[PDB]
Amino acid sequence: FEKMGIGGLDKEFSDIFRRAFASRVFPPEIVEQMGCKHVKGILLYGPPGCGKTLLARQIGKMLNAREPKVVNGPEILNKYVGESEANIRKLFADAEEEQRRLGANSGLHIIIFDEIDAICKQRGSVHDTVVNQLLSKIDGVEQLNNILVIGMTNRPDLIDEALLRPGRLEVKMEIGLPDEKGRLQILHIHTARMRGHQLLSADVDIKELAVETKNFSGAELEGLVRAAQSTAMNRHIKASTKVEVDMEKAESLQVTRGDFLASLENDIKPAFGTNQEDYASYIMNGIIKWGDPVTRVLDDGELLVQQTKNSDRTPLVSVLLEGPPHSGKTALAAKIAEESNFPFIKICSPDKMIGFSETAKCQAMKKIFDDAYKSQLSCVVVDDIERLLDYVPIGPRFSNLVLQALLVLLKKAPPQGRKLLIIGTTSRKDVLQEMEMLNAFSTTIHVPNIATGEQLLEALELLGNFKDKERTTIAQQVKGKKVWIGIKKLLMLIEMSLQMDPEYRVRKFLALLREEGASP
Amino acid sequence: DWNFEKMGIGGLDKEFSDIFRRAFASRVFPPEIVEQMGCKHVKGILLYGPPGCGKTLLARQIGKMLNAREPKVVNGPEILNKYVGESEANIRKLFADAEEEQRRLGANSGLHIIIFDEIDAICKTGVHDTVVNQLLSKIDGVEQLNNILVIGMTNRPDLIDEALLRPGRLEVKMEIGLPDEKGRLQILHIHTARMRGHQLLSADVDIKELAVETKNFSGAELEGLVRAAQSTAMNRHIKASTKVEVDMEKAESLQVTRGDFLASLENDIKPAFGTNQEDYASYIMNGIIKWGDPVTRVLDDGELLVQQTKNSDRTPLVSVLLEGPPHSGKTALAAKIAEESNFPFIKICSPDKMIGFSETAKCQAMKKIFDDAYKSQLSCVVVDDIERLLDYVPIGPRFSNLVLQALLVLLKKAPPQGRKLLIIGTTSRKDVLQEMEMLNAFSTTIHVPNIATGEQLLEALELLGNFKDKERTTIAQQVKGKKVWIGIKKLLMLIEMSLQMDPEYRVRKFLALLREEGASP
Amino acid sequence: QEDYASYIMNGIIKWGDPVTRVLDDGELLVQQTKNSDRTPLVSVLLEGPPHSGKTALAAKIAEESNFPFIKICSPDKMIGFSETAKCQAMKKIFDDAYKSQLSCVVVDDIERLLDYVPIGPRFSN
Ligand SMILES: Nc1ncnc2c1ncn2[C@@H]1O[C@H](COP(=O)(O)OP(=O)(O)OP(=O)(O)O)[C@@H](O)[C@H]1O
Ligand SMILES: Nc1ncnc2c1ncn2[C@@H]1O[C@H](COP(=O)(O)OP(=O)(O)OP(=O)(O)O)[C@@H](O)[C@H]1O
Ligand SMILES: Nc1ncnc2c1ncn2[C@@H]1O[C@H](COP(=O)(O)OP(=O)(O)OP(=O)(O)O)[C@@H](O)[C@H]1O
Ligand SMILES: Nc1ncnc2c1ncn2[C@@H]1O[C@H](COP(=O)(O)OP(=O)(O)OP(=O)(O)O)[C@@H](O)[C@H]1O
Ligand SMILES: Nc1ncnc2c1ncn2[C@@H]1O[C@H](COP(=O)(O)OP(=O)(O)O)[C@@H](O)[C@H]1O
Repeated sequence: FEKMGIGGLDKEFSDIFRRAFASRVFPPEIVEQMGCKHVKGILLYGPPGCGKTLLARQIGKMLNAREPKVVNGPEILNKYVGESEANIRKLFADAEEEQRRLGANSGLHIIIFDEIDAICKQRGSVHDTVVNQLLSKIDGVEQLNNILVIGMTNRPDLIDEALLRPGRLEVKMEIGLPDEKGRLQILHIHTARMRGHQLLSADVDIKELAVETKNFSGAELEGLVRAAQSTAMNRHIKASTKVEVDMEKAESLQVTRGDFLASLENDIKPAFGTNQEDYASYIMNGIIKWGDPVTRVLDDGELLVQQTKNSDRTPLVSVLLEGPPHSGKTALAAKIAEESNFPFIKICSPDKMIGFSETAKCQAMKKIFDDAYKSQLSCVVVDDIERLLDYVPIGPRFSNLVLQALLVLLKKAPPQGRKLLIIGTTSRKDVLQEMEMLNAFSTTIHVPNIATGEQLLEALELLGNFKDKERTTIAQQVKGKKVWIGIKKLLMLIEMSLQMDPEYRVRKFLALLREEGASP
Repeated sequence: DWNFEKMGIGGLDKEFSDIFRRAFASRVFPPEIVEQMGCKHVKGILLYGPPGCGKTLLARQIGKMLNAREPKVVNGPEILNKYVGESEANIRKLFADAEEEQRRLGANSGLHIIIFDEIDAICKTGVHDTVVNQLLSKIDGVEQLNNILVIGMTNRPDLIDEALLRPGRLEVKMEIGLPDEKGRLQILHIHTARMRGHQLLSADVDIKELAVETKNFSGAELEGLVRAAQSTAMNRHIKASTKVEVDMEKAESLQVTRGDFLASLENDIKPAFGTNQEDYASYIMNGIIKWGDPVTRVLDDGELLVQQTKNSDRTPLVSVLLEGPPHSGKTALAAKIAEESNFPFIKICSPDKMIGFSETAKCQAMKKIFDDAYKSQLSCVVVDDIERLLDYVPIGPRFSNLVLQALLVLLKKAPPQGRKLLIIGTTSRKDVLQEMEMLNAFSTTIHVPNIATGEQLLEALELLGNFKDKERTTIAQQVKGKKVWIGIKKLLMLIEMSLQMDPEYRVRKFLALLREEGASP
Repeated sequence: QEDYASYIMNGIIKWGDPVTRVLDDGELLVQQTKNSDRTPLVSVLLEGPPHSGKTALAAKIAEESNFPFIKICSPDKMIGFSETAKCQAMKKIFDDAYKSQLSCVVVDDIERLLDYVPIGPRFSN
């Protein structure tokens, strides 16, 4: 990476050079005396968009190798019986034909294979013949000494065992997310062109931009720069169409300047970063304090967050919130997850799986947990543990496969020294206990309802929407009667009651409240 | 001109503004501005949309507008030839002028505009893929070009090959949306300017009335309607059709009467989609009669809840349930409430259209309906006979789980952004729904009562219209001093059945049938 | 070597006699299976109250056996599998122990493999 200039995988490339390229830098006479052979392939897996192609391009260029070739995943698979092995054989055919002309002078024809998962046969849950031909061409009755295979993937656990035996693809490597220095380096390579012509502004602080970004991948920063320049062009056009003063201010306005900040929070939506639209959808009207239970729940959540942050013996921590229906459990869980300031946070709600079968839901949950396993910190929030299972009181009836997928994923530990936090939300804890799911968790929390008349009056006053005389009359009417109302139901009832003529407003609200239940 | 209406087309103005912003903005600035830092010159445009929505005219008018050479237009897959290599030679022949201009005039080269009619035909086995690769190499190969513009038009956007959709080859994609009411007004105005010029049109035709009546029409459909009305008007002159032809030339005086247009549109053209009719007269038939107080209360409650969902802020989702005993007239009331709502998007999902579909098909259809409702700004959807939507049988009991789960999840999914919604459901087995734990999802419920008192029965019978004072008095002699329990639909069926006897036995048969149907809860 | 390190985390604590008794029984079983000739196949079942450390003891015994072939068949590697896939995987894992002079296969969490659930009951036949 000294010659490449691009930074981010210097240690990885040094290690890979040691692993394989050590044989390419040595007295050739001792190399001949070696009597050994060279490798036949390698593998590279990691998060998407981490520049797994630039690595191959630069490494191939470094050793003065022939032109590379790129093959995508869904480039071979076809429904026809005999139209899959054709491309696999064709790719090796060109190397085979030229082997005769040189024989011993043949140079390495470095190539790139992308998304090996497409042809791999490991879908136990793509045919089972393409990989046989691939392995045979890689090695068979005849051995080819002028080939090399470089692969790419994001699901390393789905590759077949036969494709990693010592005869072929006997090495592996991983590509990880960069840190602040990596983001600084990336921002120094996708923006130097603007600096060359003095388009950038001195006010743009690269360190501030790097600090603001948390888990941006390689493509995210380039996209942010592109959007920032687009916004600068839009501002320039707005100024031009607004008023004409100089006719040379266009060049000065072409400067990106401080639009990077706006582009950060408006033009880029990282997949591994925090999401604001989920908060907007779930915590809609905002948290309004009306009692001590909210404070108790928040304190417990903060304590659990601290415990998971500062633990070494227990990398896995799981909590569970429960309460009566319409008590507002989702919002509190969303708030707790948000206020953790973790890098990775996702919500696996069931509203995104309308009409799916059991297998699709299992795959979705597995994918979400696999993504969570990557970052150095994670906080997954399972929304409804009673709608994923498809539970109906009649019967009873439910799905066993999802139950198992959940029961096994609440005890697995991350790899090496990574962390994780699993939050849950339910309303029928009794059936969960009946199903033996109540012991897999580590702690339980409660969320009570508005139960006291004074609490209801205080909550209504905080919400306002009623005048002094009306509120006093309401307080007079409630007296010592029983109160068992829900927050969501409370808001809905208030809104419905406030929809008629001003003369009859308290009357209808009181009638609806009384008609409702008054006991657990 | 930038009016976008000086041409012979209209309806899509915002898209015209967007294409003007994104296409010709760079060219307007002098070359000094471009040379300062350069720009991504665009040489790719694709157009699509509902079939026959005026896509072809946009390309022609855009080509005529720009001050450049005449664009080349190819009518579909005319490139293919019997021999080998002819297709590649033909496709190469198109770019010769561009290469010559790039070589000679360099940067200061006149723009080249290329029209591809039915690009989907050629781009989507050896010949076809070779031609596709040749096009891909020519458009973006070793030597770049910046004096070419290629525009393709299709009606199947999902068939265009992925390799051709990458940036740098097809950068601007346009969808031709349905014309609005103002677009329809403009279409009608420009489709009859000739007659007004010669003032041969009858004053009985109100263009605004046609615009209001017409809904979900393409421009070609409007033109066909106009021509069908023209033919209907012309028929009035010709007289002989079975014998040798003879025409009433002397009559002349050609006029376009409203009756001709109405008759033509009645049985000549019908829109492919957007036909929300034939159900507002099918589900609600025989009208709504005021046989007692309850109907007024139900209608008032429906109107109040509709108003609530109209102008609320923190309640973007409202649901109602109309329960009651069978044959009580539930579907008719729901249809009437929906009609009186008067919303942009309305649709009724009923099982009559899913006779034989399995669980997955029902789930997919419901999801499609609800997504369509999601799209528009605000809408009200209704569902009828839930117990039939999820096949239910008392024995066992037996039912389906996929449909129940899909329905349960879809009554609490907030609509995108600030849009609104309204859901109304119907059923007659409230107990089962409550036991399934679905009644807690619905927000409020209403009751639809039966005909209980004899006075109500007499009022309904008089309002419907039948029997007479003497027969009515005889009926009241026995029915007034008692209690009754019957539904309106059953009452209509019984009246119709008993009306088929002899004059002196109708009343006795009706009373016997009423005694047969007598019961109570 | 990674399996033993992963399944055993905080080592073994000698907090009583039962640990020694269990380890002695395991050693006796290992000796019997290595020496005898009329009983080439042996089996043993470990059970107890939940959260008592059974898998750890099984792994420790297996590592102390000093056999040439050792393997562990856990369920967490089979998330989302169907019944046929599980049967094929288990058969493959077992069929690799017939091609060596000695073997020791550990099957753990049987109740999870069979897909048990108190309601019903339900499981894979
Ligand atoms: N102090 C509060 N605690 C909880 N929720 C509150 C509070 N103040 C306001 N809310 C509102 O409560 C709503 C959260 O309830 P939510 O819609 O998530 O119900 P829920 O508990 O998931 O119920 P169910 O799953 O039965 O529908 C949010 O709209 C939030 O605005
Ligand atoms: N939205 C519209 N506004 C105005 N006129 C329209 C519209 N849609 C269609 N038309 C009319 O349609 C007629 C021709 O339509 P169109 O351009 O689709 O024809 P075409 O070339 O046969 O189409 P296609 O390529 O889809 O087969 C023109 O008279 C045009 O006035
Ligand atoms: N005020 C009214 N309300 C309802 N129906 C009325 C009224 N006046 C007359 N009718 C007649 O009663 C009919 C009721 O039939 P409808 O199919 O709507 O009942 P329904 O309860 O849906 O039947 P089912 O539930 O068994 O399908 C109306 O279609 C109409 O013919
Ligand atoms: N003497 C011991 N016997 C057993 N486990 C011990 C002993 N000393 C320490 N441990 C700890 O026991 C833990 C292993 O117990 P583990 O939770 O796997 O038990 P289990 O019975 O297999 O559980 P599960 O029922 O959840 O499958 C390891 O962390 C190890 O540190
Ligand atoms: N470590 C890195 N340093 C500089 N640029 C990077 C890096 N990783 C990714 N990029 C940028 O991301 C863009 C696309 O990366 P790509 O090769 O698609 O990643 P992947 O191999 O994961 O698909 C490239 O143009 C490259 O400039």
